[PDB]
Amino acid sequence: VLSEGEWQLVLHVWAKVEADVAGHGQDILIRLFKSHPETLEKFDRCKHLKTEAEMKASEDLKKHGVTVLTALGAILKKKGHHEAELKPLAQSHATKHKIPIKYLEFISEAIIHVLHSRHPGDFGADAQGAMNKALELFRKDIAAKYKELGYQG
Ligand code: HEM
Ligand SMILES: */C(=C/C(=O)O)C(=O)Nc1cc2cccnc2c2ncccc12
Ligand SMILES: O=C(O)/C=C\C(=O)Nc1cc2cccnc2c2ncccc12
Repeated sequence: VLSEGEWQLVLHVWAKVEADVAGHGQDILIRLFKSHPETLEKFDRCKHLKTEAEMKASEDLKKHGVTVLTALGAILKKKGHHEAELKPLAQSHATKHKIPIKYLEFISEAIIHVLHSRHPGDFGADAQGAMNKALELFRKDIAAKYKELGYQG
């Protein structure tokens, strides 16, 4: 459980993401793929890491980054009351895409990295810790739903 104050720190920095969801999404996915290139294998080959400029020019990558951050922002605004939003995400990510929790840890790391790089004034230790707790709760709850669907990843 997060405190109300911790939720507020989470949603305060999230409002900065909402000013430009696509740009944040691009930086987060580029960080993910550079730091953990194996995560490209969950998409069509082109399993090969392209240059940063090719990733920034990609209409498909920019769309993916907005798909992710739209869904995650709706989850964070529920302040832990997110069973109904996690249900369809667990369904697809466990049964169709097959995304292991360790890849959700990787993308959580990439989100925290970009938020710290772009908004340090809104992302000191207390806010970083609140965002860490919020993303740990997301991963814990999605993992329990994965198991309910028979996926142990
Ligand atoms: C914060 C974490 C994430 C969120 C909120 C998220 C959200 C979404 C949403 C909303 C969709 C579209 C609807 C659907 O298929 O469920 C989607 C599709 C997808 N996601 Fe995720 N995702 C996350 C993490 C990841 C990660 C880490 C990977 C891979 C390493 C991944 C792989 C996919 C794939 C392969 C698709 C299908 C894309 C396509 O067919 O074009 N997701 N995701
Ligand atoms: C590969 C690269 C290119 O520029 O031709 C390619 O099109 N394959 C591919 C990679 C990829 C990576 C991350 C997310 N989504 C994708 C793709 N999505 C749809 C079709 C192909 C994709
Ligand atoms: O565009 C597509 O049709 C498929 C994906 C893909 O990654 N192609 C590439 C394949 C490679 C193989 C070996 C080394 N480098 C690369 C490479 N380097 C940069 C950008 C793209 C690629």
